[PDB]
Amino acid sequence: PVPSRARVYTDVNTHRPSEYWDYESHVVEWGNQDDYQLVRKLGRGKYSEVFEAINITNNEKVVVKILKPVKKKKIKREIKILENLRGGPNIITLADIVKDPVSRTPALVFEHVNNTDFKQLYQTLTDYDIRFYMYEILKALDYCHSMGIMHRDVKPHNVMIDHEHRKLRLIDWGLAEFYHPGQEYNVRVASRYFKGPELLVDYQMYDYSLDMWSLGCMLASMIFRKEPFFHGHDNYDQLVRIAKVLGTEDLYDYIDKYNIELDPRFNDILGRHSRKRWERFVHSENQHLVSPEALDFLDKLLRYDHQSRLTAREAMEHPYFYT
Amino acid sequence: PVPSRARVYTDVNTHRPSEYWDYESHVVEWGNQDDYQLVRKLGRGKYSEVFEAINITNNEKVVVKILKPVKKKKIKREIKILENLRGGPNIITLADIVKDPVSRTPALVFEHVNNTDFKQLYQTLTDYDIRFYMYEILKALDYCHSMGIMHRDVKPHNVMIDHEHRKLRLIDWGLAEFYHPGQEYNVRVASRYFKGPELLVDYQMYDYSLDMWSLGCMLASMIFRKEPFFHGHDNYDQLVRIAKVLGTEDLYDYIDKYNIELDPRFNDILGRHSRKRWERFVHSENQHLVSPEALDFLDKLLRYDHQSRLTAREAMEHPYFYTV
Ligand SMILES: Nc1ncnc2c1ncn2[C@@H]1O[C@H](COP(=O)(O)OP(=O)(O)O)[C@@H](O)[C@H]1O
Ligand SMILES: Nc1ncnc2c1ncn2[C@@H]1O[C@H](COP(=O)(O)OP(=O)(O)O)[C@@H](O)[C@H]1O
Ligand SMILES: NCc1ccc(-c2ccccc2F)c(Cl)c1
Ligand SMILES: [Cl-]
Ligand SMILES: [Mg+2]
Ligand SMILES: [Mg+2]
Repeated sequence: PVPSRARVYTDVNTHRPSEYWDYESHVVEWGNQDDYQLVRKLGRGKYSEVFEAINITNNEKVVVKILKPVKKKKIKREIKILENLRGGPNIITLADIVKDPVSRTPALVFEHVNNTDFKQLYQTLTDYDIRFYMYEILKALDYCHSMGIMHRDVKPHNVMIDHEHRKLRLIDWGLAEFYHPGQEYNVRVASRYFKGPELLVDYQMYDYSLDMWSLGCMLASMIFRKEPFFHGHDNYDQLVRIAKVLGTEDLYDYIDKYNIELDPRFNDILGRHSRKRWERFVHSENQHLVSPEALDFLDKLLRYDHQSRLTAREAMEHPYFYT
Repeated sequence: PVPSRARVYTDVNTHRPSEYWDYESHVVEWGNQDDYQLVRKLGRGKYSEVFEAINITNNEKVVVKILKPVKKKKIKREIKILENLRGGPNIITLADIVKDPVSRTPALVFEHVNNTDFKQLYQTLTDYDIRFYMYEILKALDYCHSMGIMHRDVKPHNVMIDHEHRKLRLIDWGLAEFYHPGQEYNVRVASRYFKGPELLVDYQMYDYSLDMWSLGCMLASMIFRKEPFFHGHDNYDQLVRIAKVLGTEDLYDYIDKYNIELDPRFNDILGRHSRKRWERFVHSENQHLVSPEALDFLDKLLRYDHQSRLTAREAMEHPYFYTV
C-alpha cells in the first residue's frame, strides 16, 4: 500500500522527548482508594464498572471507573494520554489514579459530569444546539490532535453533555493512541458505526482524520434523526452501508489512490452503487435541523479519502458555525 | 478588634453569583503551548519565569509567564481574576492559558508591553508625566475595585510603562483577592515598602484602601526622588519608618479607633515621633516635581486610617489632576 501522513500536527510527537509519548516506560503512582466512598453504579462498559463516588477529604462528587485488568500496556496508555491532556478544552479531567487495598483492582477517578440522556437530548436539541455542541467537540479534537493524540473511539456515548450547564466532555480515552507519521496502527478500533473506511479496508497508516469521519457520522445522525447513520450489522457490511451513500466509484478511486488490497469477502456483498445527494435524507421530521451549511459541512467530513476530510481547525472556520 | 468595611464597592461580590468569585470551582481550559515560541527571558519573580514569545499563528509578540507551581488554588485565583478584569482600562490582558505538553508546567500568556527602565524613567519624568501616569493607575484601580478585586501588590515593578506610546498596564495579579465585607485576610501580602499600616499592625479586616496606601508610597517616591519612600529593613521596622513621617500620635489614634493590639516587639523600636510637614522632603533635586496640590493629594493617601484615605474615584477628582 501507498504511504500516507496527517496534513496537520504531523511531527508534533517526533519533536518531543520519549517521556511524552512512551507510555510503556511511564511511572504510574497508584494512590489509596480509601479516600473515596462509592455511592452508586452509573454505567458498565466493555472492561469497566463506573460508579459515582464522594471524595471523603473534601466532600466532592467524583466518578470512579474500576477497570477489569486487561493488558497493563492499555491501562498505562490510557493514564499517560489522560495525564497529557489534563486541563485541555472539553477533555474529561483525570483527578486521581487509585487502587483498592484488598482487591488491588485499578480505578481511575474523574471529574463528575451530570450526563443528559441521549434519547432525552435527541428530542430537545435545536439547530443552534447542534452547532454549539459540534463546536465544543471540535475544540477537544483540535486540542488532542495538536497534542499528537488520536481518540479513535469518537461516538455520542463517549461525549458527556450536561445540557443544563451547556457543559461538554469527551470521555473514554481507552482506545486513544499517539500519532507517529508512517506508523501502522491496529484497525480494530472505534465502534462499528463510526469506523472510518480506512479501518474497514484494513489501511493501517491512518491518522487524526479517522476522528473527523466519526464526527461526520455523529453530525449526520443528529441533523437527519437517523441513529446510527451508517447501520452496519458487521464490519464488512459497515463498508457496504457507506458505499450505498458515497458510491462504489469514489470507493474504488480511494483503494486505487492508496493501492489497497480489498478482502475477498467484499465481492458478493459490495455490489455497485451510485453516490447519493445529501438532500434525499431531508424529511418533515428533520427539516428544522437541516441547512445548506450543515450539508456542505457534512459533505466535507464524510469523504472516503482521509486526506480530503476537513481537519478539526478547518472545520471550526466553516460557515455552519456562525454562532 | 473593631470591624471595618470598604466605603466604596462594599457589596459588589455579595450581590454577584458564586461563579464570579468562587475560583476554587472555576474550570480552567489549558491550551497548547506549541502555538508559542519563546524568544528571551524578560524577568524572574518570586514564583515565576517571564519570557518574551512569538505567537507562531499570527507572528505577534506576547509574554509567557511560566508558573513555579505553588498551591494550585493560587494559580486558579490569578486566572479567575485576570479573566474577570480582561479588557479593563490599563489592566494587563490575559490572552491565553497554556501548558507545555512535556513539562505540564502552567503558563499564562499576556499582551506584550515594551517596559521602560525604572532608572531611565526616574531620570526623564516631568511633573506632567507623573500626574498623567498617576491618573492611568487610578483608572486601573477604580476599575478592579469596582469589580470587587484588591490587587494587594501595587508597586513600580508591577506597573509596566511604555513611555514612547504613553501606555501603562497594571500587572502581577498573583496576590490579588476578591473583597468580601467582614472577611479577615492574610496580612503577608504586598512588598515591604508598600505595605499599609493595617498589614504591619496585623489588622486583617482590610480592603481596597490597602492599594491606595501603596499608590501613595509610589507618588511620594517619584515627587521626592527617594525610592523607596519608607525604607524598612523588616516588617516591624517598616512601621517605624512610617511613624518617623506620620508621627506616633496618629498611630495610637488609629489602633485605638479599631481596638488593635500592638505586637510587643514594637515597644523598644517604635519610640515617639512628631508628624512631619510634607514640605520638609522638598530639596533642589525634586522641587520641579513638587507642588501644593501634589502635597495635599499625598497627604490624603498616606493616612494610617484606611477609611480616611481617598478612594480611587475620589483621587481622580483631586485638583492634582486639573492638567489631565
Ligand atoms: N465523567 C463521567 N461522568 C458521568 N458518567 C460517566 C463519566 N465517565 C463515564 N461515565 C459513564 O460511564 C460509562 C462508561 O464509561 P467509559 O469511560 O466510556 O468506559 P467504557 O470504555 O468501559 O465504556 C459512560 O457511558 C457513562 O454513562
Ligand atoms: N506583560 C508584560 N510585558 C512585559 N514585561 C512583563 C509583563 N508581565 C511581566 N513582565 C516582566 O516580568 C516580571 C515578573 O512578572 P510578574 O507578573 O510581576 O511575576 P511575579 O509574580 O512572579 O513577580 C515583571 O517585573 C516584568 O519585568
Ligand atoms: N516600571 C517602573 C515604573 C517607573 C515609574 C512609575 C511611576 C510613574 C509615574 C508616577 C508614579 C510612578 F511610580 C511606575 Cl508606575 C513604574
Ligand atoms: Cl464599618
Ligand atoms: Mg511582580
Ligand atoms: Mg503579570
